[PDB]
Amino acid sequence: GSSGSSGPHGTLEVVLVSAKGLEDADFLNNMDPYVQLTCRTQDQKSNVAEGMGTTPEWNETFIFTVSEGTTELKAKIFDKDVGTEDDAVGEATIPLEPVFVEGSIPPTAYNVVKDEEYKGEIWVALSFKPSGPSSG
Repeated sequence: GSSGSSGPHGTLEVVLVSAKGLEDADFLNNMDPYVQLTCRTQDQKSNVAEGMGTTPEWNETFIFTVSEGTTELKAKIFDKDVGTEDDAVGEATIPLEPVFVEGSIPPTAYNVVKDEEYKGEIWVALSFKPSGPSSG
């Protein structure tokens, strides 16, 4: 583990579409799980999937401020009952490397694991917005 290379800088987008589970997985069933993004000591929870099923949607959007260091987004799922810091039904790793290269990433089902076990997949979209020509 060694740093050095430089990174981009600007605004980041996070479209929390939905999250589907496996065929034989009691993930997000009979509950109100919510997603929690994290970008530089900055997280944001989404609406509470009230009785949505194994496919709780949100169709939300979270904008973050990138500034080196951060090259991936953290998405943890829990239960409106529980707390971000208690027990996360699962989690997913959304890298901004593809968004930083492409500048816009569609809503893809990101592998959702929990401690190491594959819970399912989380659909999320990313969109980077580098401070182009403004001051001039």
